Amino acid sequence: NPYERGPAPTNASIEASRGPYATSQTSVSSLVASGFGGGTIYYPTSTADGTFGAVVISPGFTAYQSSIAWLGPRLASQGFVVFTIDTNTTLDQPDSRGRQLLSALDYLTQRSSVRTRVDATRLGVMGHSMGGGGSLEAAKSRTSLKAAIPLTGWNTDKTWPELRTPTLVVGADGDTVAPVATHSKPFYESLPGSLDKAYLELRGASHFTPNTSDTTIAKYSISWLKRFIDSDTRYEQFLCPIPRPSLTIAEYRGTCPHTS
Repeated sequence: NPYERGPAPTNASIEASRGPYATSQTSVSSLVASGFGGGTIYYPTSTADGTFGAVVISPGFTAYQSSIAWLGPRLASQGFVVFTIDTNTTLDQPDSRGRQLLSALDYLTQRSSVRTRVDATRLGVMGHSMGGGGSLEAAKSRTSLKAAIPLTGWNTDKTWPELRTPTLVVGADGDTVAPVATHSKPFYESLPGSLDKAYLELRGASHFTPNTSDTTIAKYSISWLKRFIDSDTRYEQFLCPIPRPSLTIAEYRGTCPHTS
């Protein structure tokens, strides 16, 4: 597999706050950004191992990059180009957020100063709250996306039978803003039965747990991106068989074994 990056993984390496790649960052001003509010790109400094897949991340309603910034370095140091974006306005709805995720990927791969570090065929989307509902909208418009990860996602559209993108749905047991009963579980249950997918419900968490460093979110997000953006079968072991309920996991559902 030409897309494998970094050493063989262990449970410790996916839980680490800083992966094997040293990282750098650049800012993209809102003046230059076409179709979105600007953002920050986090990327491995080294070009010696080849190009990397890329992930764009959107914040939620009334939120800015500061709410999702901790994911930048944390994911990029595992061998990803990661773009945390601001939206045009903080009141934008999920469908608009989905269009902005795709415009940010377009900018990153076609016009940014790190476009030669990125493999434009291997892209993913992530978001928190309404941004998470936007990640589903983006995967509906662009079915070549390799991974989608909504974090305590919010969307009035509950059913997604069109998706072909492997999706990890992350919910929080105590979320009162986007309750898993009416947002996250319905999203998960409506995805095609043949799709590689998974539902992770955090234990003792709220709607704002994803806005601060969380080892459980990080380890499964890293594994999911490695497995599907890089096709890296060394990370399948963390996902299948599915994890059991624990101190940090309230519930986990999944289609194992994966067929991507």
